[PDB]
Amino acid sequence: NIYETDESVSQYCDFQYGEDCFGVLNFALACATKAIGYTKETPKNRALDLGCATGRASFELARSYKHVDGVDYSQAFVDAATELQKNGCIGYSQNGEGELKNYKVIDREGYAFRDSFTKVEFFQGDACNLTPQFKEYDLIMATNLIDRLYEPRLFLENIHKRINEKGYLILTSPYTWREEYTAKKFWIGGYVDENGKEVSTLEGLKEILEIHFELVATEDIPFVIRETSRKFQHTISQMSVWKVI
Amino acid sequence: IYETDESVSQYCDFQYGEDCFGVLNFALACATKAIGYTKETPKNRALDLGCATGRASFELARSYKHVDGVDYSQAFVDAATELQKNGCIGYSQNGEGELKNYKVIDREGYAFRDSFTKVEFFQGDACNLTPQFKEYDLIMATNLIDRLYEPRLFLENIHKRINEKGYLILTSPYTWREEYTAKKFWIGGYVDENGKEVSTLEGLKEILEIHFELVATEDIPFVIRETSRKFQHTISQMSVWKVI
Ligand SMILES: C[S@@+](CC[C@H](N)C(=O)[O-])C[C@H]1O[C@@H](n2cnc3c(N)ncnc32)[C@H](O)[C@@H]1O
Ligand SMILES: C[S@@+](CC[C@H](N)C(=O)[O-])C[C@H]1O[C@@H](n2cnc3c(N)ncnc32)[C@H](O)[C@@H]1O
Repeated sequence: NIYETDESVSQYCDFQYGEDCFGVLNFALACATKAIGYTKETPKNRALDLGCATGRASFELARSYKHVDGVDYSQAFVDAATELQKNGCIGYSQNGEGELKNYKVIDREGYAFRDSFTKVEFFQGDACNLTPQFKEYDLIMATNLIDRLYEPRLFLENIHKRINEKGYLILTSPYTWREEYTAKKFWIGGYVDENGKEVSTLEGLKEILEIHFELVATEDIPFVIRETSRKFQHTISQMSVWKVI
Repeated sequence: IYETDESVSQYCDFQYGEDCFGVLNFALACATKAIGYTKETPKNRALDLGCATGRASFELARSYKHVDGVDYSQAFVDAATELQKNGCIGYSQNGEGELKNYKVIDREGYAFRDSFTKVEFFQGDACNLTPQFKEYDLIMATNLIDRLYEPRLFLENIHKRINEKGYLILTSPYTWREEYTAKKFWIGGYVDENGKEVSTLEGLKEILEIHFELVATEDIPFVIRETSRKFQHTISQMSVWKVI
């Protein structure tokens, strides 16, 4: 699992807690902020940050929610988030030219979320088969998760059972389906079906989710993730907001 | 309708498609900067080494009497030659997943249409250039050195192909990787045996200052599309070298 490697841990520490690039705002804060707004009429007792990686969006959701669970399949990601939460700091290696690295520190006390980090709990877990304790959520937010899932339907077709009535499921994805993560037969979109029609992922999401959800809003949210000091990925993820029916 | 493949299509889109995120076309920017740095040189012969689908060759032909564009990839060379000859090529832009958007490049849609007959495209290797590729007032090799297995083989001899007072202009984001370059051949981006970090610009000075003077450096951004929603946004460093 690439998500268990230290380079991957360092990459997501930088993306989630490092400095903004090319004028693009921090992605985890943008998503959590937009998610809180979309759910402003809800009780805001329990939220789930699914695929939380190094946990930045869990901390941000906890500024508004009474309890936040951060879940990720990578134990390495979970350890890093927990270490920052409990020790108050974590270090990471920022990439430079070639193999060169720059040591950086993330200080929990340098961020506004320092007022709410005890309302978070991080767990290792599988989004496609969550254990029963992860239930009764007002909000379930899964940013850039579905196109990394071995079988996205296992999560999507069942997630409504974990959300309270009038609760929300908020997804984002750039829809970068790849066989290294998901067999083509399981791509939600980005394929030509057996009748020569082009299936968009949002269409495939409507088909799965409109059984139990109403689609409330979509919006494009850019993000930049560093690869080296000179090479970056600059991506436009699509957020979709679903209200339990 | 000449049709290009995915690798060629990516460079077709990158070199001839629309500007992404407000970033100026990379090939035009590099050629324009090269022209600016060489304004007191003769303007007879320019080599665009690693020219891919040839946009910078066309752009350099607006100022030089003759421009050679050379690339290792025959497929890249044929795309450029086709756009030069027939005036149009088609390519497959990537969208979501496997979905593709077909696009057409029209030679007459660009200002370099006034100079395209002054370019010749060839297949060739920067580390083993044929002897006819000589007597250049300018050799421009953008984003090439960190794609070479042994870049020093190209760099230590290249002054032989450049006229007196001529220029060597390089760009690179210095993304040294063992899949392209043997670690022992990395010009920078590594820790030497004494624990000191070697910068690629310094490695370049060590190789090139035998026969060149470093005149200028400048950061140039570019955006290359990978899908409809995913793009690589990179800052390449241009270095400008005048032959002694
Ligand atoms: C592209 S990253 C997105 C991370 C974070 N949500 C963000 O937006 O930056 C995908 C994340 O999903 C996690 N993940 C992948 N498959 C998973 C699964 N089956 N269950 C839970 N998390 C998973 C990965 O470990 C990784 O942290
Ligand atoms: C990263 S692309 C840069 C292309 C273009 N100059 C630009 O700036 O976008 C590297 C290019 O160099 C070419 N190339 C790779 N190895 C080469 C070699 N040994 N000799 C000549 N061209 C080579 C590749 O085919 C490709 O077109």
